[PDB]
Amino acid sequence: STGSATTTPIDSLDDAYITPVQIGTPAQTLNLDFDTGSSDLWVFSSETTASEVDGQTIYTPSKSTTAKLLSGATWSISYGDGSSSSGDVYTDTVSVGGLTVTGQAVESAKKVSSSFTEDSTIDGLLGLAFSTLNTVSPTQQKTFFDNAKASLDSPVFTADLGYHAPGTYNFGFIDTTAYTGSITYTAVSTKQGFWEWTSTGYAVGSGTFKSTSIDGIADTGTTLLYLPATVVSAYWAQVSGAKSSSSVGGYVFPCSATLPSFTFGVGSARIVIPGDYIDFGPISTGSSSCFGGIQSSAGIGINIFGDVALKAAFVVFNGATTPTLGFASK
Repeated sequence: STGSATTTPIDSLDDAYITPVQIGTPAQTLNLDFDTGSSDLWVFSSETTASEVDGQTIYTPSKSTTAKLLSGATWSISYGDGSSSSGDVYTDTVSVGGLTVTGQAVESAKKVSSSFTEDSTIDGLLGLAFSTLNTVSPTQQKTFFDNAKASLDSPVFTADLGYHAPGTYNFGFIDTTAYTGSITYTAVSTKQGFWEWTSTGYAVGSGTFKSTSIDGIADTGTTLLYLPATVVSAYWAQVSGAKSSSSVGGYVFPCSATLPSFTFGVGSARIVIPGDYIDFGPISTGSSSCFGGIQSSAGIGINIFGDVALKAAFVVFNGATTPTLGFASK
């Protein structure tokens, strides 16, 4: 079996991407944030504190003839940006782009933090990291991908995120028409539960490539590209007027700047992030100071190849016995 679903930026900045997901019988369609950096499928629901729901579409398990309460099961998660959510668990039928899993754990929010409430376009998350990170207690649950793996034509899913435009998540097959040249595969460590790999280095604009190992995670659920302070300083040093602002919380630059591209290495291959991808607009409405899309990972504890990087590539998440990551230009 295979599945294919269109993923869409939630706003003009590509702050995140939502993908429609069918839950329950009859189908309830929710727009979820597919997140290769986490492993919970959780949804706004009929159980969510009323004051914490504002515009999201909710999952009502009492209206699904296939929903079953997973007795005694709870969940609670906190994300790298300080947001959090928690609740109870049902199992139900979940379909993505024509691909169906029966008995998928659907984590029903009783509580969400303000940032989720404030984001009316995101109805929940669909985690695609390794099931070892799933927060369900006392019995950990498997991800949608993990549940579907055995039935897929090939044990893979691919992320093809768009720059200011729709893109695609495919399950079970590689669309050879969706990229240019070849896919370069690179090793993955699952030891922290992530799609963790090592980039072979970087270049800034038309500058020479620096060979250097950068360990980080492929994370569709993170907006920006977070890299070591040395790398990030080397990048922003090529932008006149750019500076790291404590008050704003990162590198800012004059909105009148033309940004250089950023290249990262995948083995001997190179992915070029166009400079326009690195512009995340005014720090506040009407400001002429713009927020940069490449930021320091210092104090995160890990480097994060988020959407800024991934959207410049066709990315294969290979869930074979020994998982690997593949990157192609597009």
